[PDB]
Order: sequence, then C-alpha cells, then structure tokens
Amino acid sequence: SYDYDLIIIGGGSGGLAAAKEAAQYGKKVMVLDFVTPTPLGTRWGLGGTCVNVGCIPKKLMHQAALLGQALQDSRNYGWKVEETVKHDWDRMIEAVQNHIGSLNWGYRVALREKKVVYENAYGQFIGPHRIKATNNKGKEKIYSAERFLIATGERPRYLGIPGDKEYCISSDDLFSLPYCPGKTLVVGASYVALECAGFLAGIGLDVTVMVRSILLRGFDQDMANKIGEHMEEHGIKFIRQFVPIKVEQIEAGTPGRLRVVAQSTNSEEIIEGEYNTVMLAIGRDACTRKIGLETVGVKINEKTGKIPVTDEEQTNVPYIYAIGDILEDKVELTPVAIQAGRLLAQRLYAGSTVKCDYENVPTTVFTPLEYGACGLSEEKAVEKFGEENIEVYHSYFWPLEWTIPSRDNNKCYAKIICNTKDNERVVGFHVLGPNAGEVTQGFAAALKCGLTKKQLDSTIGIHPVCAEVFTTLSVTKRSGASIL
Amino acid sequence: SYDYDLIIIGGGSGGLAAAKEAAQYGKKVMVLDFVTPTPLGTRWGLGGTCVNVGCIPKKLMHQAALLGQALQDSRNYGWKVEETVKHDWDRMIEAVQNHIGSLNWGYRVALREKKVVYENAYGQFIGPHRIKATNNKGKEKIYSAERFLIATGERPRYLGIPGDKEYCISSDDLFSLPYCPGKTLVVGASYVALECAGFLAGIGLDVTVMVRSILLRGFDQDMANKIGEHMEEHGIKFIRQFVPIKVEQIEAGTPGRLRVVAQSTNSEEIIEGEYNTVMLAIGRDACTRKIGLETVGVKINEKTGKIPVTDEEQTNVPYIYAIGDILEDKVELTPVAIQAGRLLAQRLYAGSTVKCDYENVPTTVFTPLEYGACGLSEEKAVEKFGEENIEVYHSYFWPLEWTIPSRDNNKCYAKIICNTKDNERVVGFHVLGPNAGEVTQGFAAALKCGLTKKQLDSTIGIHPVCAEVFTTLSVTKRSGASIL
Ligand SMILES: Cc1cc2nc3c(=O)[nH]c(=O)nc-3n(C[C@H](O)[C@H](O)[C@H](O)COP(=O)(O)OP(=O)(O)OC[C@H]3O[C@@H](n4cnc5c(N)ncnc54)[C@H](O)[C@@H]3O)c2cc1C
Ligand SMILES: Cc1cc2nc3c(=O)[nH]c(=O)nc-3n(C[C@H](O)[C@H](O)[C@H](O)COP(=O)(O)OP(=O)(O)OC[C@H]3O[C@@H](n4cnc5c(N)ncnc54)[C@H](O)[C@@H]3O)c2cc1C
Repeated sequence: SYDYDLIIIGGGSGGLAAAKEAAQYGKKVMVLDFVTPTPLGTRWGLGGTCVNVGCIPKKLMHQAALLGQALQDSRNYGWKVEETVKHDWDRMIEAVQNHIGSLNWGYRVALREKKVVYENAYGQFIGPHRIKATNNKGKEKIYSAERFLIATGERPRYLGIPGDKEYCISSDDLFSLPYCPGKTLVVGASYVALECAGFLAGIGLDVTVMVRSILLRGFDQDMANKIGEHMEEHGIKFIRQFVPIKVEQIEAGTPGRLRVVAQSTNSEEIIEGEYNTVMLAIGRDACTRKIGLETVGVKINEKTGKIPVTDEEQTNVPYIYAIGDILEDKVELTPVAIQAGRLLAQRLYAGSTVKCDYENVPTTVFTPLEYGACGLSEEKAVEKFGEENIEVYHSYFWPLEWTIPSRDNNKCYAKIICNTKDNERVVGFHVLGPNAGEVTQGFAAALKCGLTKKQLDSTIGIHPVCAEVFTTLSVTKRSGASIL
Repeated sequence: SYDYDLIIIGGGSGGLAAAKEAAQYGKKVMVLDFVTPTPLGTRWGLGGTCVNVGCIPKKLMHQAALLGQALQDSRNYGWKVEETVKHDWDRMIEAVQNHIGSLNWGYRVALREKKVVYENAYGQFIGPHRIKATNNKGKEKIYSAERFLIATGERPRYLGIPGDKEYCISSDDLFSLPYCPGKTLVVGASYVALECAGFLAGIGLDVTVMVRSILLRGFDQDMANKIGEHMEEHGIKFIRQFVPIKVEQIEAGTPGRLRVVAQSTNSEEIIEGEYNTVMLAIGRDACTRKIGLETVGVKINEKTGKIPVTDEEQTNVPYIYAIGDILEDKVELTPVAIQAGRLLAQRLYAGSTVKCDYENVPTTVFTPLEYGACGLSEEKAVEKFGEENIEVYHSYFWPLEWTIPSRDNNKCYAKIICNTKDNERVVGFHVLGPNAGEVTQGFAAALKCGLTKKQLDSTIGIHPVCAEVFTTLSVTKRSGASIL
C-alpha cells in the first residue's frame, strides 16, 4: 500500500527517539533530516538541535567555564598553579566539535543497525499520505507513508533590524565559531542568552547582555533576579531596557569590530557600543511554515507557528502526529521530546496506553551559578491556590567546597513552595547552586509521588552535600525571619 | 530542685543540636565536651567528630583530590596549564584547620547566644541525677540535672598489636598532620579507609590499602567491588587477606620510615613492607565505658558498647536519654544524630510526638568515584522479599564532562532495586558517579513517598545531567542483556 509505515520529518531528539522505538516493532521507517544553513553558512550533521547546537555543546562550554573556576579554587586546596591561566578558544571548539561528530556518527550507525532509512533531504508535504524530499544537490523524490510524525523543531529568531543577518551570530553559529568572539554583546534574556553570556565570561571574555524587560520570562522571577545579580557581581555587564535598532560593520575580521546602536524601551534615548561579536538570543521560531501542511490539512496556530495536538500527540489529521518544540503549550526540552517519541511509538505499534506526562517537568538553567526548578514558580502558585494558602520555606547555603577558596557565601539559595490546603504539598521546587540539575532530578521524582513537607522533613540529609539544605527548611517568607 | 534542666554529655553533632533546640524553649542547659587526646597527643575544639576529624575535613581533602583531576581535565577544554602541577600538603592543612577553627568558634558563640552553658570538662556519672566534670587542669565539679543526654560518640579503634599506638595514626591525627604522610599504608576497608586512601592518592601520594576480607561491609557488595576496581585502576594498591601483626620504626622523622609485618588471613604466609605513614581505619569504639553508667543504672550492650534505647531515644533509666553513634542498631551519621537531637528536645519541651525515622537514611561514600545509596542493598532485598520478586534495573553512564578529557567511559553505574510484589516499589537506590550525594538526596525523598518504577519512568530527565539515567532504566539483571 504505502512506501513506509512511518515517515518522520526531522532527525532531532524526538524524531530519532520515535524512529528507534518504531523500528523495534518491525515497522518500516524513514527519517528525513536536513539542516538548512545559517545566514552565515553554518551547517551540521544528524541529531538535531540538542546534539549539534544546543544542550551538548552548551553544557561542555559551561564546563570549560566551571573548570576555569576550579583552577582558581585549587590554589587554596594546595595545588601550585600559575596565578592566571589563559584559555584557548580554538582548542575548545575542536574538542567540542570532535564530540559532536562522534554523536552525529553514532546516530547514523544506530539507524542503520535498526534498519531505519535515513535520507538527508528536506521534507515537504505535497498531498494526502505523500511527501516530497529535496536533497542537497537539488534532486526531488516522492514518498508515501501510512503515518507521519512532524518532528521539525525550531530555529533562532532574528530582530528585524539592518545588519542582524549579515553581521550577527546566533546559538547556531557560536558552537562552531572558527575564531574567538572577543568582546561580545548577547542580545536577549532567555536561558540560552544567560547561559552563553555566563560561559563566555567564564572563559575570560568581556561580555555584555542587553535586555528588553525581564530576565528569564516564564521562570520564577525571584530566582531570575538572583541569577542576574550573580552574573553582574562576577563580571557580566547588563544594559537594561534597550533593544538594538541597527548593527553596522566598522571593520571585517575574525573577529572584526561592530557598532551596535540601541534604543531605550521607555524613551527616545539612544546608546552606541562597539563589540567584536554580537549574539542574538531572543527566542526561536517553529519550522512549521514551509513544509506543505496546507496540502494535507494540518491545522496550526498561525500567530505562534505551533501545532495543536491531542494528549496523544495527534494533529487534526488522524494519521499525522507531531512532537517536540513544535507543539502548542507543551514543554520545549529534549527529554520531553524523547519521552513523547518513545511513548507514541509504543502506543501506535505495541498496544500501550501510556501517555506523556507534561506536568512538573524539571529543568536546569546552566548559568554560572546553576538554577534547577521543578513545578510551580512562586508567582504561579499564588495565582493558582491563593497567597494565603501558599507557604514558602527558604534558606541560603554555602557549599563546603567554597569555604577554603573563601568565596560566595550567602549566594546559593533554596526554596520550596507548599500548598497548605493540600497537606503542605510541595508544588514548587527551586535551587540556585552548584550541580543544580543533579540535585533537582530526584526531587522531580518526589513531586511525581506527591511529596509533602512532613515527608520532606522526615527525610534525612546526606552530609556534607548541598542538597541536604532541603531536609531542614524551617523559615518561611511569611514569618519575615532572616535567613543569613 | 536541680542545677540544670538538661545536661548533655558530649558536644558533637547530636549534643549541640539537642542543646540549641532545648534552649529555644527557655530551658536551662549545659553541654560538657572534652576531647581526650590521641595517643600521639592530638586534640581539637568544640563540635565533635564531624566538624574536627570527620565529614568536614574529609570532604575538603576529597575536594583537593577532585580539583587535581579538574586541573588535568581543564587542558582538553582549552586551558593552558603546566603538564604536572605539584601539591602542597602543609598549605592544604592550614586552610582546612583554619575552616575547622571558625566552626569551633561558631559553636562556642552559638551556645553563648542561646544561653547554654558550655564547660570544657569530662563528664562522668557519680549517682542518680548527679555528674562529676573534670576539666583540663584536673579540677572536679559536681552538677545535677532533671534529665541527661548521652551524646558521647566513638573513637578510632586500634589493632591490638605492637607499635600501633606509638607509630601509627588514625583519622583523628590525619586531618591535622603537621607533615606530608608520604608513602602510606591504610589498614581497613571501611568507608573512612577508602575515602582517605582515595584522596591521599588524588594528591599524588603512593597509597596501599590492606584488607582483611571484604570491602565496605554493610554496603551493597556489587557496588563495593566496583569502587575497589576503580581505585585499583587509578593508582591505589590493594593487599587482600592480610592483617598487620607488628609495626616497627626503622627511622623516626616527619615522616619517618616504618616497617609493617603482616600475616595472611587463611595461611601462615607473612609479608613485609615499608611505609612513611601507617593509618589504622579499622572501625570505631563507643565512649560508653568510662562515664559512670553503673552509678546510675543505665544498661548497655557489654559486648559492643552500644546503648539500647526506645524509638524515643530513652534508655532504661527514664530521665537519661542517648543519641548518636552510641545507639544500638541505628544509623551512625551526623544528620541522623542532629535530627534525633532536635526531635528529642521538641518531644521533651515543645509537646511534639514526632519520632526520628531511621529507615532508608541515605549515605554517600566519598571515594575517588563517589557512591551514593538509599534503602536496601541488592543482597538485603533478596533476603527480605525473595530473589524471584526482586527486579534490578541498571545502566552504565558517561558524564558529559568526561567526554572531552576522554576518560572513564562505562565506569559510572546506576541501579535501582524494585519489589514486584508491591507495585515495583523502589526499595533500593544506588549510584556510582560524580556528585553522588547531590544526586541521591532527592531520590531519598522519593523513597519516603513510596516511589514506584511506573512513577520513576513517568518522571522526565534533566539533560545533560548524570542523574537523568534513572529516568529511563529499562534493562534488568534478570534479562541478562548487556548495558555497555
Ligand atoms: C542554546 C540551547 C541550549 C539548550 N539547552 C538545553 C538543555 O540544557 N536541556 C534540554 O533539555 N534542552 C536544551 N535545549 C532545547 C533542545 O535543544 C530542544 O528542546 C530539542 O532539540 C527538541 O527536539 P526536537 O526533535 O523537537 O527538535 P530538533 O532537535 O531541533 O530537531 C529538528 C530537526 O529537524 C530538522 N528539520 C526541520 N525541518 C525539516 C524538514 N522540513 N525536513 C527535514 N528535516 C527538517 C532540523 O534541521 C533539525 O535538525 C537547548 C537548545 C538551545 C538552542
Ligand atoms: C573519618 C570519618 C569520616 C566520617 N564521614 C562522615 C560523613 O561523610 N557523613 C556523616 O554523616 N558522618 C560521617 N562521619 C560520622 C559522623 O561524624 C558521626 O556520625 C557524628 O559525629 C555523630 O555525632 P555524635 O553526636 O554521635 O558524637 P561525636 O560527634 O563524636 O561527638 C562526641 C563528643 O563528645 C566528646 N566526649 C566523649 N566523652 C565525653 C565525656 N565523657 N564528657 C564530655 N565529652 C565527651 C567527644 O570528645 C566528642 O567531642 C565520619 C566519621 C569519621 C571518623
């Protein structure tokens, strides 16, 4: 009947997870992946955003920055290290790219081994059950499938201003940049913006972040501001309430010199600054517009680009499914895309009825001082259950590892948000400190089990470990008592 | 009626936690603490074992070792560091002792602020409600109290052999040692033994561990062996099935040279070795024998030295309570002592009925590769529920941070133990990897909430973080399938 049982459009986290699982049940599967280049020409291999141009390289460079601090710390612990150690950009990129290459290859082998056809072509619906794939050299091929999975992801957004596409870079370009960016302006206050600002600073570069309004929209703002205070105290410059209106090249190079003109958000005040590199981290746009969805009848939100979907990841067209960042009002993270792909395959081809649970999905922002969160922000808890029913227990802590280097006391911060109407249920968990993700993972699991403050209090701490602060939280915001 | 409401004997974790909490309810409290010196003359200030001679200095030196690794790792991330960096023992100790001193002081002030009398004297019961306290210069004073709390801790045990007390050190001396130990023999396979062996090796010293039988008695033996394999692969020498029968001084010094004669455990074979320093980490003895318990009627286990106690920490004498490592068949960790002390004070003086929950208390062994555990060992699970009802999910993992340095793949290991007769309840949690304690803490809370495998599988991972390996465990030991 059809060429394939399933055709997956997009070879990112979600698509590949779906492919691997579907093939496990003997189904004929094809993955189409194609990385349309950056304005400046940057391309990469199989695996999608996370592998090539997201989580993996980002965390690796965050580690380069952390190791910078390790070198400093080591002195007081007795290691005889030269007072200032210099860092080499090109060496770091070679090592990162080398790793990304092995993952690119890893996936290509993985799909071959599981009998999944991988086609490096750009997919585009032409009609019911039919898709056209255009390869790099321009050749077209038409394929049919019983079902389709849109796993097409997003790409970085540009400001609609002169000079942006020609002289600025995005996260897409940064992680393979063939030269050290030098003095950098990061435009935006998304997690990607602050993560990159942070590690570029940790490697010793002069970094400025230009923000429109608030830091980390979507996240608990009390933590957001704490992250910002920390970055500002550790070198990073902030320009608040400004957006660039023009970027112009003073001199080309590697890096060259650029002038950025920015306008105030609440007045006609204009400022100028010159930078070596200008990074645009102001959000991402869904890749749902240029894939022929009209030819097949799939409905999307025309304003936001996102695809509405059932709690089973089904679009309005029964045989077409969508997963990943593309989805309307879900969670835009790699492991969510993976779980969604795995579970869809099992529902479709293995008789399972288990759905992807998008509630209380944990995250971590890898800022210089890491931020891990799970559940409701304080604001959202108050909105949902009422100020009077929310008790917020909090405390500062000082990692033992920081005492000998003698730095950053009363900076790491722990808070939980509890619902008094529901047995002091822990509806929100937030930590600012080292290894925030390692700390947050298990408390994410405790939320799935309906963790209560009585239960958390009864759990014994591990000593001396940062996470133990959560075992003995006794001071509430409402009490007004000090936590220094 | 009595001089004090409460007299606490011993100013360790537990005692001080009890004192601080009791004083908060306006009760008249005295703490007696006295550190009887090491055979070699080592003494220290207030705070007990943890603060002076346990978790705090131990983790700090563990960090000195970890930072050694960080210096090596940093090269491939692009930092231009000299190929071998040397380490200075004396500077490390100065920094550690400096921190311990601030904690010593911290407590001294804390007790002053909360109106708690601190007496640096050795406590000893003389009769009902009465105790004699002998200070350093030898002067005695008699005090009475309505109740008493024995929080007397333990001290390192020696082998009954010639030369042990005169020439060998214990954990007590190691953390203030005024010279670099040089070539070291660690005798024992307790967590203290392996932790110290590990960090002494991590600072570049030549370390040998001499073991009687198994590593880490009490802990999951599969994990124990993996920790040993890792230590052996990273420099540490192991002599198995030997115990020292004699230690003699070849030459005195700082360090000197010592000859250790050891005998096989299953034969008459004898081996000799020379070391600069010999550390005895073969366990600890309760300080319950020389404190006058006979004069007051408190029953102890005469074989083991431990004090039997109710689930409310009450001894057979109603007005006398005990907490901490001293207790019979409980859990010998700082945070357990603290929780027990806090909760006892609250039961006694604030109308609480909450008891200390000694079930599924988490621990972390700070070996070069860290081991975090909560709940049942695999062996103990099988013994309790039966082999056929236990499913063990496991996986290796590779910290992203180690990929660029290009080291130690298939070494970190995660397993959970599930009870099939009880909804695949996670009755055991085990992780071997970096920041094990940070990873384990929240899963400990999950176990308090009765975490289930269905629930764990429904929790989404944080990417790329080590802990996320627990989100997707699908391979069982019973299946026989490979996990490389
Ligand atoms: C800087 C940065 C940091 C991040 N950090 C984290 C983090 O720390 N933790 C975390 O969990 N997530 C992180 N992410 C988010 C994560 O990258 C995404 O959520 C994840 O990649 C989503 O998977 P996906 O399959 O939906 O999309 P993608 O992985 O991006 O896959 C989409 C793929 O499909 C291809 N494609 C698009 N259209 C077509 C077409 N028409 N035909 C064929 N192929 C097509 C694209 O080229 C792309 O390769 C980060 C992202 C960025 C940018
Ligand atoms: C090498 C080592 C590593 C350790 N690592 C960890 C770890 O990583 N995590 C963890 O949780 N625990 C660790 N511990 C164990 C932890 O330190 C103990 O569980 C904790 O100190 C228990 O405190 P306690 O209140 O029972 O007694 P202690 O802390 O030992 O205090 C007893 C105090 O009372 C004094 N005393 C004794 N007799 C008298 C008397 N007659 N009169 C007055 N004072 C007296 C003692 O001198 C001492 O100061 C470690 C211990 C060691 C030895």
